[PDB]
Amino acid sequence: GCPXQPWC
Repeated sequence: GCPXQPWC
């Protein structure tokens, strides 16, 4: 899911 991802 987002946020939580390095390029989100």
